[PDB]
Amino acid sequence: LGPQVAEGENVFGVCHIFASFNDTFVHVTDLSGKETICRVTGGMKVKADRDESSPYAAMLAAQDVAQRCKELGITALHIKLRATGGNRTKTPGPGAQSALRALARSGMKIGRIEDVTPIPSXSTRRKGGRRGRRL
RNA sequence: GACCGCGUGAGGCCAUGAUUAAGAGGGACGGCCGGGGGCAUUCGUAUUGCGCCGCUAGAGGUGAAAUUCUUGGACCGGCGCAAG
Repeated sequence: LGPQVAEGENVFGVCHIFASFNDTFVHVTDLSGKETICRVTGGMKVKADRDESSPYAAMLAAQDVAQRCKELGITALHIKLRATGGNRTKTPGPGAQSALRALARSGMKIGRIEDVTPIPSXSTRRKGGRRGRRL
C-alpha cells in the first residue's frame, strides 16, 4: 500500500532523533511533522534501565523503524538531531550516532541532516542549586 | 589712597596704585565616548501550563534504583494560546 510513486522516485519522511543521556527516540513523521509514521523508543528494546540510552539499544530501535517505514513506502529521510536542550545539556546522547548509522545501513536513504535542539535565548534557572549537584 | 601746599571746598602731585597665571584647583567651551543612572517602550527563544491533532506503551530518574507519571493516552511529534 501507501503512496503510488514511480520507479526512480523516492518519498521523504522526517526522522526526529531525540537522544538524551537517559533514553533515545527514533520518531519518524511525514514531511509536515504532524502525522506519526512510526515511533520506536530505545527503552522499548531492553530490560534494565541502565541500557535505555546505550548505543546498542538505539541501534535495535533504529532497525525496527526503517522496517516499518519501508512497508509504508517511505524511501528516504530528513534527519533532525535533538539533545535535551533548554536549561539542560546540549550535546546529544550516546545513541545519537548509532541510530543514524543503523538507519543508513538498513536500506534507508538520507536527505538533509539538521539540529533542532531547544536553545534558550536567555533561560529559567537550572535544577541544581547553587553549589550544584555534588557527588 | 600717600604727599605737598592753599581757601569744609578748590588743587597739584605720586613712573599714581591690581605679582604671576602652578605638569594645584574650580568654572565655561568644543567635538566625542561608555553593559554609568532613572523613566517609558520593543523584542527574543526557552520553560511551564493549556487546547486540538497524530501515532503509540512505556516515560522519567540514577552509580544502580525507587518514589512519581501513564490505554482514562503518558512521553514523542505538529499547530495554537496563556503567564511569569
